[PDB]
Amino acid sequence: ALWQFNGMIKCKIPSSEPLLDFNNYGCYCGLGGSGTPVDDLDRCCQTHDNCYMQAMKLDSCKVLVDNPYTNNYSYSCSNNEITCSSENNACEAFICNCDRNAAICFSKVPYNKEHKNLDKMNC
Ligand SMILES: [Ca+2]
Ligand SMILES: [Ca+2]
Ligand SMILES: [Cl-]
Repeated sequence: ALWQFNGMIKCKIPSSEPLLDFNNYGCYCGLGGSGTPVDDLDRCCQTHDNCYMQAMKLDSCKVLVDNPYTNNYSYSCSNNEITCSSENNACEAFICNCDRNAAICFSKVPYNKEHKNLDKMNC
């Protein structure tokens, strides 16, 4: 679920404000997105979007009920490292890995404030 993704991002990037910093950035960071990612961070968001799309089509995820935004899973944060729990069901495990991959990606790429609030003309 989103507030677990927020937690993951704080795990890797304690100085971030994840629902602020990684929303409305580039062509992909935020609800929706299409076109050409403008930088590596935006590409992390592209990847995450694609992962959430796959999660929504997984046989093991019930339509709507198991959606990635509201489907809570189990994870932990240890020394700024994320673990997805083996206690998760298959749908939850998939979603947890989407979020883990993105939080790690966000932590490994530069943040370019000039890419905030891009108009879709740029995509
Ligand atoms: Ca997006
Ligand atoms: Ca759940
Ligand atoms: Cl990690």
